[PDB]
Amino acid sequence: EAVVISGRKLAQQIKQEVRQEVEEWVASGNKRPHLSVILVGENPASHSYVLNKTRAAAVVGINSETIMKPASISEEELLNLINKLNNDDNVDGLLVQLPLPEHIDERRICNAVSPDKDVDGFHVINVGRMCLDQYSMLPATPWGVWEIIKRTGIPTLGKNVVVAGRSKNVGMPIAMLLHTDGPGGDATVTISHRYTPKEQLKKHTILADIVISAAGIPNLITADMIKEGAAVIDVGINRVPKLVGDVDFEGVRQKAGYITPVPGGVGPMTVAMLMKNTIIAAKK
Amino acid sequence: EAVVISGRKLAQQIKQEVRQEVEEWVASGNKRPHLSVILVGENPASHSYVLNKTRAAAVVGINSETIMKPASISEEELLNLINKLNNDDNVDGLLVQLPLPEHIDERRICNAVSPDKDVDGFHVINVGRMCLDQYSMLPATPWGVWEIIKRTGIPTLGKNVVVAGRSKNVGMPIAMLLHTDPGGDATVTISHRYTPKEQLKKHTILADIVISAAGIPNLITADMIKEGAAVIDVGINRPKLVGDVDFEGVRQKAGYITPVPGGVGPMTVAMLMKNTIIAAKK
Ligand SMILES: Cc1cc(Nc2nc3c(c(=O)n(Cc4cc5c(Cl)cccc5[nH]4)c(=O)n3C)n2C)nc(CCC(=O)O)n1
Ligand SMILES: Cc1cc(Nc2nc3c(c(=O)n(Cc4cc5c(Cl)cccc5[nH]4)c(=O)n3C)n2C)nc(CCC(=O)O)n1
Ligand SMILES: Nc1ncnc(O)c1NC(=O)Nc1ccc(C(=O)N[C@@H](CCC(=O)O)C(=O)O)cc1
Ligand SMILES: Nc1ncnc(O)c1NC(=O)Nc1ccc(C(=O)N[C@@H](CCC(=O)O)C(=O)O)cc1
Repeated sequence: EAVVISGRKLAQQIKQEVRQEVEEWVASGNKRPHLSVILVGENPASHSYVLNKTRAAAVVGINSETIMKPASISEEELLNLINKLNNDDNVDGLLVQLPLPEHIDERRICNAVSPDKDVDGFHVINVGRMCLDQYSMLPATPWGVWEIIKRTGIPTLGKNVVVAGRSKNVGMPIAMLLHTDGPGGDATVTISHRYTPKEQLKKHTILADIVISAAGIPNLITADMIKEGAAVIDVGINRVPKLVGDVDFEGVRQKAGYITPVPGGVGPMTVAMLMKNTIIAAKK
Repeated sequence: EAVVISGRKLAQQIKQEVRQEVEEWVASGNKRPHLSVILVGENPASHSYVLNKTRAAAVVGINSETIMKPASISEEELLNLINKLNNDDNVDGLLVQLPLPEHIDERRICNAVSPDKDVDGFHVINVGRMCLDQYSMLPATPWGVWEIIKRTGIPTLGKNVVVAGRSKNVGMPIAMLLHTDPGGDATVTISHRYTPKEQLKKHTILADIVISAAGIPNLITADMIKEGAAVIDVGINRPKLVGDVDFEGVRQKAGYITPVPGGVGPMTVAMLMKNTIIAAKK
């Protein structure tokens, strides 16, 4: 039987460290960290995820505010709001929850957030810093995946990692961290493409010690794709009427040596790492 | 028998294209393009390589200088020289040859070159732009790998690509371009040097394209290649110079192959000429 990694437990431990770190930082006389989140429109997933983030902020000692704007906002008002928060010395972290309405250019918005406040690491400069090991702040979901691996003690050096991504924004940053020299796993990394044949993907997963699925299709990762003892980390978000990941949990539970559940796996880790990035931002 | 791709011939053709575009940009009454290359110290590979760059600038009509400085130069001195060239309206392209001496922070140096003059694409925002498909200027060697594949006509949509990386700086830009929606749309593997030949082989035999940038003689042999696959040799091994590939062994099985020397190396220099006309036109 596979070990089932509790994302909740690891996040809870990570959040406890941030509280300790935030409390000491305030005990030295500094301003309490503040995180601002801009939420546009009404994606139910987005509101749910943003509520998780501000809940986690309060219980770790980080002040927070969510600014909700209707979807009919223009790109110019969103830029004015971002520019205001960039200049607010009480605001340490600023993130924009994605996706944005189609009439707004996401890349323009993410590049308008000040790079010192970019707790998501979506600004072009922070993407470059991550590539070049200059960083201060790492994208929360890739860093969350890495902490699951590292804190569980799963070996990466020289190992075979496969990342099944829906987009390059998602699979490449995960791959980059595991490929980086030891954050960084010294691992061989395969990044499967969109619409890649499942059996073509299979010939890569069969070899993998660590399969990381972030494609958003149900049952992409079944037992006939895993060698025994392989760690399987589920990043998929799927509605099928309930939430599931990319892995057939009960099936792969037999074959695999490690498996993360959805919910309760990567999700809580994403939120927890965002807390780490916010204290980092408040410290400069 | 594997068809051998002459990187030299392909690169000389690209330089002819750059030349006409430079000579037309000048005929139209703009300043002739100027490339400045900063060389620190005495690494012989660095000098040979920079020689090939200024020789290519001459052929294609771009003015150029190599500014050679002793290895004892301080970081502050180098930054001051870079700042001067950044502000010199005659300079269009500016690169610092690497490696630099250990008392100079190479990341600080590359991030001090103006991003508009950064014809190597080593400035952090240019690296970020390349990741996010916002760029106008690709690093020369990965872009050269891509032109080879492209002008040869090797298909990449859905194919398996394996890059044998030596550092993250070398294999990952190559993988970035090949995995991207210049696109390429390929399943990409970047192997770390801590994965043995035995496990790397499990990946290379599935690969329609194998790109070796590991700097390890005879890393790629015919057993690791599936029949008909393209093999791009990026490696440099130094009394002769060879690439990572057993050229003779795998010319029997590959579908395409590039030689070392005369393969990726001339493409690197050619693509740098393209980045420099791009920079000159703002
Ligand atoms: C609705 C939505 C939006 C969304 N946007 C999104 N995810 C991102 C990014 C992003 O810019 N970067 C930085 C980066 C490094 C990087 C590198 Cl190193 C190479 C190449 C590209 C790179 N981008 C990321 O790492 N991630 C994870 N964006 C814009 N992601 C999801 C799915 C996962 C989730 O739920 O967050 N959903
Ligand atoms: C001694 C030496 C130094 C050296 N320096 C070196 N090569 C580099 C870089 C670099 O920053 N980038 C941009 C990049 C994109 C990028 C992405 Cl997208 C992801 C991750 C990292 C990334 N870096 C590169 O693409 N390359 C190829 N550097 C600093 N390169 C060689 C081999 C070249 C040769 O000898 O031909 N040798
Ligand atoms: N879109 C973005 N824009 C800007 N920056 C970002 O980081 C994102 N990305 C997210 O915010 N991604 C995210 C996804 C899921 C959770 C999460 O909490 N999942 C739970 C509950 C499941 C549910 O309620 O449906 C679980 O799996 O346990 C948290 C964050
Ligand atoms: N280090 C760097 N710092 C800053 N920007 C860079 O781009 C680099 N990287 C290079 O400059 N890499 C490079 C490697 C080989 C050649 C080359 O000309 N190879 C020839 C002859 C081989 C020989 O003469 O030894 C061939 O293979 O045929 C040219 C450039």
